[PDB]
Amino acid sequence: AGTILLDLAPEDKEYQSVEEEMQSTIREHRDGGNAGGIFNRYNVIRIQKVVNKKLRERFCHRQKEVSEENHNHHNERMLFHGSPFINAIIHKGFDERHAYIGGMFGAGIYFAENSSKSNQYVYGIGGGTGCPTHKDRSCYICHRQMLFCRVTLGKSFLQFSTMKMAHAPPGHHSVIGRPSALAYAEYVIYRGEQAYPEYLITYQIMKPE
Ligand SMILES: Cn1cc(-c2ccc(-c3nc4c(CO)cccc4c(=O)[nH]3)cc2)cn1
Ligand SMILES: [Zn+2]
Repeated sequence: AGTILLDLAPEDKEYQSVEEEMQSTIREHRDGGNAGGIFNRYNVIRIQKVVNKKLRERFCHRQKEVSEENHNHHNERMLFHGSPFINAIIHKGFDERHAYIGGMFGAGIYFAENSSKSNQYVYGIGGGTGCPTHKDRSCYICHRQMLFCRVTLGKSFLQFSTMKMAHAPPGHHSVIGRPSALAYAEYVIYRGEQAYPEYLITYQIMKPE
């Protein structure tokens, strides 16, 4: 339950890399920016490493189970995640019982390779009502947050179109929605312990001008 957030220095290459994955994976979205807001760059305020003994225990236990079940290859990937429930994720860990039901691959926990895709879910599905303060889906004042996660993919099952499932197919540990049709790739897990909220990114979207 006890989380420790260690601040990474802007001069540390651990921090520089995380910002590089965030900034370099920004892509033009089909909604014209309705959910995330109009922007071309981020203003990264703080990058923190999330430390929780039990969450790391749950994840490492599962990683071992997935590894054994997939020829000793857990197939981990660092993907982004945006959710209005960041606080509960860093303290209580991801919970499949809070799976995005409305998803194209059903009730799973969704991650993106593109940071801009996760930014549309920072304030809820389709950006919700936006920032709690100024009710703006495009707010440039409020500090937003998202996670850059360690995700245990195991044997991924590739899909190209909407296929609703509750759990990953037999013999598989995850679903990947590939851009064929799809705008950007989306990664889906059906178990909370197959993701660890490694990095906590406090940032702002930048008003172009
Ligand atoms: C119960 N509840 C679940 C939610 C919530 C929270 C987060 C997401 C979510 N979805 C993503 C999708 C889905 O297309 C693709 C790619 C990335 C993401 C992502 O970072 N977060 C979805 C839903 C709200 N309330
Ligand atoms: Zn605001």
